[PDB]
Amino acid sequence: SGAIYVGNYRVVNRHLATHNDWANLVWEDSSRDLLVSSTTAQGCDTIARCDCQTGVYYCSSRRKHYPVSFSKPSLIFVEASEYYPARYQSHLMLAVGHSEPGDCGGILRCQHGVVGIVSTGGNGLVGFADVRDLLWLDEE
Ligand SMILES: Cn1nc(C(=O)NCCc2cocn2)c2ccccc2c1=O
Ligand SMILES: [Zn+2]
Repeated sequence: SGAIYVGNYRVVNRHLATHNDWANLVWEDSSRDLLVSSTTAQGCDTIARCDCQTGVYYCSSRRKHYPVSFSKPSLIFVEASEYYPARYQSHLMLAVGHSEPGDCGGILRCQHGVVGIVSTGGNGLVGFADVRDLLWLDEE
């Protein structure tokens, strides 16, 4: 699990969104595994606006924060899971590292702020849904 809180927005994995998140929906994209909902309280996170390829992510199945190199966001084939059939997932960044399904929501960050959240895994690679192109998260 995990979320990003920026301004009056909550960013979560689409597959883990709650009924309140759907009732207060702002934007969602199934092909990205992302959902943003509105909040009453202001958040404290900053979204990175950069093209960094190194940062650190939180891995709950290890209780550890790992420094990693990751690929730029791309369209990649992802095998079927408990939440989606096999399909192409867009805006997905990959790194060599450990992850398990319950690690989804773990934040990847660079020196500029939040890069994305854990979304996929397999083949010894952890995939992260990019949020740096969602410029509207910084305003209203
Ligand atoms: C972070 N992580 N997640 C998943 C997963 O089930 N993601 C659900 C969301 C999803 C996106 O595209 C397909 N399913 C997974 C699946 C098998 C093996 C490892 C992992 C893993 O490390
Ligand atoms: Zn950066």
